[PDB]
Amino acid sequence: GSSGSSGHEDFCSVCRKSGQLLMCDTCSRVYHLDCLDPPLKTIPKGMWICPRCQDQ
Ligand SMILES: [Zn+2]
Ligand SMILES: [Zn+2]
Repeated sequence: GSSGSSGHEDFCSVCRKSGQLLMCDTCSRVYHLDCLDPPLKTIPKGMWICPRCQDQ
């Protein structure tokens, strides 16, 4: 067989769809650009961090 495992996900953690997803520079989670909190639009310049990390 095979491990069949990966470090980071490959699906939105809000709507769960296919396509390009953002990556966090800390944890191992992915979030769309419109499915954020707060929501995003363009490429968030500078070290970006998901709202799940900044929060407890
Ligand atoms: Zn989404
Ligand atoms: Zn994170």
